[PDB]
Amino acid sequence: VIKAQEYRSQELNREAALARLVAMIKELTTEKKARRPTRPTRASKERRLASKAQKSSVKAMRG
RNA sequence: UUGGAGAGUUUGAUCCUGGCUCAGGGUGAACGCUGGCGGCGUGCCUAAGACAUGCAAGUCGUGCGGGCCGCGG
Ligand SMILES: [Mg+2]
Ligand SMILES: [Mg+2]
Ligand SMILES: [Mg+2]
Ligand SMILES: [Mg+2]
Ligand SMILES: [Mg+2]
Ligand SMILES: [Mg+2]
Ligand SMILES: [Mg+2]
Ligand SMILES: [Mg+2]
Ligand SMILES: [Mg+2]
Ligand SMILES: [Mg+2]
Ligand SMILES: [Mg+2]
Ligand SMILES: [Mg+2]
Ligand SMILES: [Mg+2]
Ligand SMILES: [Mg+2]
Ligand SMILES: [Mg+2]
Ligand SMILES: [Mg+2]
Ligand SMILES: [Mg+2]
Repeated sequence: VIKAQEYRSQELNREAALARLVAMIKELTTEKKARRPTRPTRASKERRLASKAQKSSVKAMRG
């Protein structure tokens, strides 16, 4: 239910009463998009850098 | 004087500080896998929520008057 109320002349009011329909239909019609997710790139270098130094100095003791 | 053990864990390494973690005993327990026997214990820590049926409190004729029936005539 749409009401186009502001012009003196009706056929302008219809021009606007209509397009409030059509452009409203488009908004509720087209919805977001593809795609997700991205996956991690440098976990090969980065985290096996941290498993490098971790294993080495781990052969120590104590605390 | 019948009683007192610690380890792992920050650093390239070190010493200190300091948290985290584990091995110990315990239980009215539960859960998983398994399950032969006996004894002594022990078993609603939740909803002091709600409950079917039976049973948990009576007895005395040597306190008193009755009624129902068994017997003596
Ligand atoms: Mg996305
Ligand atoms: Mg280290
Ligand atoms: Mg310590
Ligand atoms: Mg430090
Ligand atoms: Mg001890
Ligand atoms: Mg224990
Ligand atoms: Mg069995
Ligand atoms: Mg079984
Ligand atoms: Mg028993
Ligand atoms: Mg109960
Ligand atoms: Mg109780
Ligand atoms: Mg209590
Ligand atoms: Mg109830
Ligand atoms: Mg309740
Ligand atoms: Mg009884
Ligand atoms: Mg009397
Ligand atoms: Mg009598």
